[PDB]
Amino acid sequence: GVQVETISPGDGRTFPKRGQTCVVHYTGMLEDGKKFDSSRDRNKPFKFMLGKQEVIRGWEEGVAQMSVGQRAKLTISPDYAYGATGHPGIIPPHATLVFDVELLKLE
Ligand SMILES: CO[C@H]1C[C@@H]2CC[C@@H](C)[C@@](O)(O2)C(=O)C(=O)N2CCCC[C@H]2C(=O)O[C@H]([C@H](C)C[C@@H]2CC[C@@H](O)[C@H](OC)C2)CC(=O)[C@H](C)/C=C(\C)[C@@H](OC)[C@@H](OC)C(=O)[C@H](C)C[C@H](C)/C=C/C=C/C=C/1C
Repeated sequence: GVQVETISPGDGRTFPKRGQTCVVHYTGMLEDGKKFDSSRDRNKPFKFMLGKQEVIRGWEEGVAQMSVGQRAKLTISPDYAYGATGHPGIIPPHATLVFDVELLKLE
């Protein structure tokens, strides 16, 4: 599944709804391993639409329980991430992923 652990609290009131654009900064890391991606390094936030199957299941259910301004550690099991096949050349089979996610704004 997905485990959400708060780093910094949000407003505890403004949660994304299905169909909204979430604007986030993230850092992705293989559990007890190597960092693979970060939007912070690129000085440019990532945007996606909740409920439109644009991101892995762990992100869909993880970000949905976050309020605006919240920063949280998301721990995602393989079946909620890339599963048995992984992501070719980057993510191995059966990888547990950890993400540092901050919810910047909704659009
Ligand atoms: C160069 O950076 C790209 C993302 C990279 C790609 C490799 C990943 C290991 C890496 O590092 O992020 C991650 O950190 C990662 O795991 N992410 C990105 C952050 C959100 C969560 C997750 C994810 O779901 O990635 C995904 C991941 C690589 C998608 C996999 C695609 C193949 C499926 O079988 C997988 O099943 C488990 C999910 C990519 C995106 O977040 C991306 C916005 C969506 C894409 C490419 C597709 O949606 C599934 C696409 O399909 C036509 C769209 O609808 C898309 C919104 C259309 C526009 C034109 C494309 C935008 C492309 C954006 C791509 C990026 C920002």
